[PDB]
Amino acid sequence: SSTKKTQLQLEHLLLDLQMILNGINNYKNPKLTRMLTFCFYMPKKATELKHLQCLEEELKPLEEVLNLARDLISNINVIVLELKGFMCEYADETATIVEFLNRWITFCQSIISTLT
Ligand SMILES: *SCCCNC(=O)[C@H](C)NC(=O)CNC(=O)[C@H](NC(=N)N)C1CCCCC1
Repeated sequence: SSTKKTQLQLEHLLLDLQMILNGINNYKNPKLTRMLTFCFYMPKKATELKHLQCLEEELKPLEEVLNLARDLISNINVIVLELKGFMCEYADETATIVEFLNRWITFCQSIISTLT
């Protein structure tokens, strides 16, 4: 019931990020070009729960980029705090919101695989 809960917490996180990615790729979004000009930071390594601190630190720019077009941001925040309860090392190369979301979706799938 503890491992399952953790798994469910990650599943919601995964889905939340996907919903953001979907709303950005919707042809109804009139600000995709502007959104892509935003710069996001990515962790050098992303293989451990504690690395979610790196995601948490970016929720602000995340909210701002989406606001260009939240109930989801807050949901992510809650999950993240539940998973990691660490000093992040970020890569030099910044990423677009699309790359940023992909990377974390991939991180979620990885961790979910591990604890199943
Ligand atoms: S590389 C910045 C390109 C110029 N555009 C912006 O600054 C726009 C308005 N906002 C963003 O790109 C959002 N990203 C951030 O706020 C960045 N911080 C984090 N990702 N944590 C900072 C942008 C400004 C330079 C330092 C990073």
